[PDB]
Amino acid sequence: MGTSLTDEELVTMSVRELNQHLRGLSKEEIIQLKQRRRTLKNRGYAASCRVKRVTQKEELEKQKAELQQEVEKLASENASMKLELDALRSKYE
Amino acid sequence: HMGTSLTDEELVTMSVRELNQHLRGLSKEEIIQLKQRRRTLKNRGYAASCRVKRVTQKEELEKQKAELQQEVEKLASENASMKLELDALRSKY
DNA sequence: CTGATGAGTCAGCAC
DNA sequence: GTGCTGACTCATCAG
Ligand SMILES: [Mg+2]
Repeated sequence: MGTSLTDEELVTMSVRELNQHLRGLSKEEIIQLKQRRRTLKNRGYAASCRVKRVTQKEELEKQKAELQQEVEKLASENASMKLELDALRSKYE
Repeated sequence: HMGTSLTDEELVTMSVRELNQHLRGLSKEEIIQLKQRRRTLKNRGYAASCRVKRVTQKEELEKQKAELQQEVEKLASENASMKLELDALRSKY
């Protein structure tokens, strides 16, 4: 067990490992402490959520880039399959 | 004691001059709470607009890769026009 | 001050 | 219990 645990601790340990440093604490101290855990936990979930949110937009911007890369040479490749196909028709005379 | 009680919608939509009339009578402390509640309410909106703007800009990114996946297609098919213009006019030179 | 936005808290849903 | 995310509050910054 030990004494009072810090944030970087309560949130890291397992659920049973908590019932351990939990022995001997009024009915309220029992919940209120598991609460401070959940709260600390949510705080972290929020942090992933913020990141995720960004890294997902990152991906669209990345695809977007590339899926414009192709439709750039596909507009120029087809511009060339018309410039030389036009000289294979004028040669016809 | 004293005070006349408004509603969120009212207080937020209310205008600066209306607000100032609704102030007459209100104890100083009462003014403070009121002005703060208004701000909190205002932030609520800013936050809402903010959430929106995120959605807005996210669809917009897709509804743009939606114009690049459908544009790499109107050009992948204009790429089918080459089979006829490089096989039917290139067996003549 | 007004508007915007990261961080954190909270409820509510999903597994 | 765990993880996630919408809505909200708060601090804090540009304009
Ligand atoms: Mg709250």
